[PDB]
Amino acid sequence: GLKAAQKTLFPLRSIDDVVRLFAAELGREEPDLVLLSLVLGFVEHFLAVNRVGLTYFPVADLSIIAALYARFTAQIRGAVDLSLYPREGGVSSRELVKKVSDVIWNSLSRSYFKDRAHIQSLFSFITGTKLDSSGVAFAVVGACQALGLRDVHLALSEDHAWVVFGPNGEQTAEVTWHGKGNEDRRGQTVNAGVAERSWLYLKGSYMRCDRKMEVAFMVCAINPSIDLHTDSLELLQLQQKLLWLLYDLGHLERYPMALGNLADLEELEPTPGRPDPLTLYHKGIASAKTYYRDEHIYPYMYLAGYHCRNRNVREALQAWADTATVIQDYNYCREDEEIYKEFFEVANDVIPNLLKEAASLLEAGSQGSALQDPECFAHLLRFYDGICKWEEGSPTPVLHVGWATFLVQSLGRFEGQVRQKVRIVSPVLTFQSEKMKGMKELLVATKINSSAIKLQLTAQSQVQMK
Ligand SMILES: CC1(C)CN=C(N2CCN(c3ncnc4sc(CCF)cc34)CC2)S1
Repeated sequence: GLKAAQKTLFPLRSIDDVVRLFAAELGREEPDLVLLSLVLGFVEHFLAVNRVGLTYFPVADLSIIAALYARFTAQIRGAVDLSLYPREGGVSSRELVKKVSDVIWNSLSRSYFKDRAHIQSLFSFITGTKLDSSGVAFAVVGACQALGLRDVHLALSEDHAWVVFGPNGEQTAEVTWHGKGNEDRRGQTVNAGVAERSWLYLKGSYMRCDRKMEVAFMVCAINPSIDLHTDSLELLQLQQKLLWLLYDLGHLERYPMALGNLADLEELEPTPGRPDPLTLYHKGIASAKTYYRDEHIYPYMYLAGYHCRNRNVREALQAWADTATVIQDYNYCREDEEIYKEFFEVANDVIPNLLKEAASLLEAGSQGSALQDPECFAHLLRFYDGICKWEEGSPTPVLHVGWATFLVQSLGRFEGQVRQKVRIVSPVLTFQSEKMKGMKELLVATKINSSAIKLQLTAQSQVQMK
């Protein structure tokens, strides 16, 4: 059921042809998510999954795409009886949305590896009957659009996806799974998640996509990996060009993570005449501040990673202290495990490796070393403060003695003469967490009291009896 106008660009013989397609779709009233996702999954399949016979670009003929498109729309139209779900006010009902979600779910293979690569697209759904977690939510939205339900939109946190719909787009519905081992709440609102101030629901500062942002999501979803070691240059270029297209049209304005993904791509392979990755990371951050009350964690993690890879130790630490400043006003809930892992890996692997190198470079005579900069020591402390504050009032603990060992080691990298220059007030720094407040005097002694530090960090009551 494609319109004659959407067919004129075919066949697609090149990356630039795919970009022309997207631009034409984006100039329309409602870009066609089904068409666009089919095309990306097709080309991703023949550039990443099976390159046999590849000479330049896998040609997307209209006969092939139209047949995929027809399989999808026939599956959805046939299995969803809209007449049974009357639409008041030109908005969808919860039962209708649940029904679409059930159709997608019931079409999927009984068993498969749910986080393999290349199972995100409608191509994967049709040819493979497999979708990853967010792919299911995207497919529900695509299905809703092809049934004419213009109110159904994709909602995205930093680690999960669902739908919004209904009067004013105010209703929420779960339509996919989260994580591994969690029992579904498909059909339900996200309101308990928002109420408990978990990271997973961003205190309600999650993204509510319009169609343009749904197009942005599928482009971010492009997966250019051929194996653990190798990426498709063709697909990295396609993703990059598509992201610039979206950028120029205003459509990454409210999409921090997309700005981050574009910055990562620019770092690897910069486009002449475009903003620096650093500028891009900073726009990502300014977008979170403007649209999502600065409640997103990844904007500052994207920045910190870049600074870490380029060994701007001071800037990396600042950025991570910034990520802790955001997290401190959340409660660590069951299901926030991915963010816990990111923080754990930063504190207990990434920072220690950076500081160990810095200590060698210092022994080798560096000037302006992070280890001689009290502002760097304050950032480190700010990072730990936000983590301790995050833990306060949470239903599950964050810190344990495994964290404390690395804390002691990280503090020890800074001489007392540097650590003593940080002014902790009730570089100047204020602690929000009771743990770090109680630590203040230990942090500036010449010799680090390691056991004391550990006690204060884990709030473990006692030392060894014997
Ligand atoms: C700083 C980082 C550790 C590096 N990559 C990160 N991400 C890779 C890109 N990601 C994303 N990028 C665009 N859109 C979305 S929507 C979503 C939740 C599941 F739907 C994730 C995600 C996940 C975040 S965060």
